[PDB]
Amino acid sequence: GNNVVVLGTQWGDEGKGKIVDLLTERAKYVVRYQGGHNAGHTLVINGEKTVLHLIPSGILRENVTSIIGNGVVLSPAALMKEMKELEDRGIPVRERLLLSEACPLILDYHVALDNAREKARGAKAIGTTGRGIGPAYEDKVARRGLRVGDLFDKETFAEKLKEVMEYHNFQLVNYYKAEAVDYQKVLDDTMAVADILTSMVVDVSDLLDQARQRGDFVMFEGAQGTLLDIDHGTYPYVTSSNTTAGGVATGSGLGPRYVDYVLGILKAYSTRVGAGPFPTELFDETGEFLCKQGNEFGATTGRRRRTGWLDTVAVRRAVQLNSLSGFCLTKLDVLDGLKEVKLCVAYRMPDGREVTTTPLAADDWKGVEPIYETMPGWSESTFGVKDRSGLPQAALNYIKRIEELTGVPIDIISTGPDRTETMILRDPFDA
Ligand SMILES: Nc1nc2c(ncn2[C@@H]2O[C@H](COP(=O)(O)OP(=O)(O)O)[C@@H](O)[C@H]2O)c(=O)[nH]1
Ligand SMILES: O=c1[nH]cnc2c1ncn2[C@@H]1O[C@H](COP(=O)(O)O)[C@@H](O)[C@H]1O
Ligand SMILES: O=CN(O)CC(=O)O
Ligand SMILES: [Mg+2]
Repeated sequence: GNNVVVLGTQWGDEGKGKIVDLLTERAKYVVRYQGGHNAGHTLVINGEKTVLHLIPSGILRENVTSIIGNGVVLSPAALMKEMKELEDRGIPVRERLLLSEACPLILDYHVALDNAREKARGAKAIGTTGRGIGPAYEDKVARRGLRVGDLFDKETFAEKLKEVMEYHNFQLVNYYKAEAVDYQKVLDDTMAVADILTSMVVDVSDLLDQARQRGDFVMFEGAQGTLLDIDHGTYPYVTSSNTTAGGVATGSGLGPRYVDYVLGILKAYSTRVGAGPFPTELFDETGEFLCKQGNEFGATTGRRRRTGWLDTVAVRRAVQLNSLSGFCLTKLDVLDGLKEVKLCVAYRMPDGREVTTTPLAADDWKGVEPIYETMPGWSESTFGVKDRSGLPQAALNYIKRIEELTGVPIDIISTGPDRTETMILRDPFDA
């Protein structure tokens, strides 16, 4: 179909960046619809590495116009940082990036608050990325937050900012006993780049409506993952935006009836960064092996990611929540050499029940134990393989099994971090 959504079906870091960069070869637009610079992606073209955060993963292609929808919480500082980085490398961001006037702005006091609140929580700290996402979403929802559209009137923005900062500073110093964040500093920093920012502003809703009528291939790119969703994730150990497919319409302005194919990025094993339930988490040698072989360290905070087996019970939650059309299995190559691979097929509740559905809030996950199916692993190298025939039968079985257990076809298989090390069995666009 024309409108294809690409999002994470686990806890983020499944390989969205690469897959979006690969697939956008036929796309006209690429849209970020939620999150902020909390995300981190690594694209790799012929060995050249690119780490993105706020900017969409279709920025390396000139034929594509990258858009960051209203659902995104925009950090002026963060954007500029990535802009210069990409520009010095020959990628003209200003020319291929459009942004929404509705996008809320992430200013310094948000990071201060984020750190403050995270400290206050103490032992039950969420383990947030420390980029001010939560507080940004908060001001938005409260209706006191600033959006890109405010910047258009430098006078009143300065005024509006003045009061909001008084507001936050009061609690920052009084309640949290933390240092105040200087207004003038925020005003100067922000004013220093306003003209650049405002130049990329477009009416993205109306635009996507127009693109739709023309039949333009559009790709929506999700940040984070399903189980990190504000409503449906392992609350409160989640991010403050709807990471699920429903965030596409709220976060871009496109009517929900116009989603043709939701491609779910599924990693061959699981990882999670930050606090929260993780039924299949491995603390043993295999965990170390997985972490090591998959270079599992957060591309935004550098933090070592928690690792574990693929959880089909949890993945099945992503299926229904996102209305998955197909899966893209990433990192199959990381399992090379394992004597055996296991996939969680059911949960054993703390009261004795065997269930194949997921608990909601984090608390209700507390004594939940995983029930596995153990399949033989494979010694053969699958790295860089671009054809199923190069895959050992075990790997093929592992693949068939996942499809069986989920009811969703694995339409794409990734065998390496490079754009070309992939197998496209069915293209979301012409399917
Ligand atoms: N071995 C291997 N590495 C991969 C593959 N796909 C992606 N990677 C790398 O694995 C990581 C995926 O994590 P991350 O970048 O945070 O994913 P994202 O946030 O969903 O875009 C990145 O460092 C990629 O460069 C794959 O198929 N195999
Ligand atoms: O892009 C991401 N990838 C993986 N984990 C993330 C990402 N963004 C946030 N998190 C996690 O989401 C939770 C809340 O963090 P926040 O979004 O920084 O406020 C923490 O568990 C973070 O580690
Ligand atoms: O790509 C995002 N990271 O893995 C999150 C982090 O660095 O905490
Ligand atoms: Mg990431």
